[PDB]
Amino acid sequence: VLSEGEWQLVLHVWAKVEADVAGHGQDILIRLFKSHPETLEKFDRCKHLKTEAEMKASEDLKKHGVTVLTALGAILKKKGHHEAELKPLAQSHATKHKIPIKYLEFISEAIIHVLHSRHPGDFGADAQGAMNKALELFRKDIAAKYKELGYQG
Ligand code: HEM
Ligand SMILES: */C(=C/C(=O)O)C(=O)Nc1cc2cccnc2c2ncccc12
Ligand SMILES: O=C(O)/C=C\C(=O)Nc1cc2cccnc2c2ncccc12
Repeated sequence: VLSEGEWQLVLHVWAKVEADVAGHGQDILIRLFKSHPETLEKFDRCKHLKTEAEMKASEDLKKHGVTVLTALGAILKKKGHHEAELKPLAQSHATKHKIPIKYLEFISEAIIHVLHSRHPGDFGADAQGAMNKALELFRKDIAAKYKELGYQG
């Protein structure tokens, strides 16, 4: 459980993401793929890491980054009351895409990295810790739903 104050720190920095969801999404996915290139294998080959400029020019990558951050922002605004939003995400990510929790840890790391790089004034230790707790709760709850669907990843 997060405190109300911790939720507020989470949603305060999230409002900065909402000013430009696509740009944040691009930086987060580029960080993910550079730091953990194996995560490209969950998409069509082109399993090969392209240059940063090719990733920034990609209409498909920019769309993916907005798909992710739209869904995650709706989850964070529920302040832990997110069973109904996690249900369809667990369904697809466990049964169709097959995304292991360790890849959700990787993308959580990439989100925290970009938020710290772009908004340090809104992302000191207390806010970083609140965002860490919020993303740990997301991963814990999605993992329990994965198991309910028979996926142990
Ligand atoms: C914060 C974490 C994430 C969120 C909120 C998220 C959200 C979404 C949403 C909303 C969709 C579209 C609807 C659907 O298929 O469920 C989607 C599709 C997808 N996601 Fe995720 N995702 C996350 C993490 C990841 C990660 C880490 C990977 C891979 C390493 C991944 C792989 C996919 C794939 C392969 C698709 C299908 C894309 C396509 O067919 O074009 N997701 N995701
Ligand atoms: C590969 C690269 C290119 O520029 O031709 C390619 O099109 N394959 C591919 C990679 C990829 C990576 C991350 C997310 N989504 C994708 C793709 N999505 C749809 C079709 C192909 C994709
Ligand atoms: O565009 C597509 O049709 C498929 C994906 C893909 O990654 N192609 C590439 C394949 C490679 C193989 C070996 C080394 N480098 C690369 C490479 N380097 C940069 C950008 C793209 C690629």
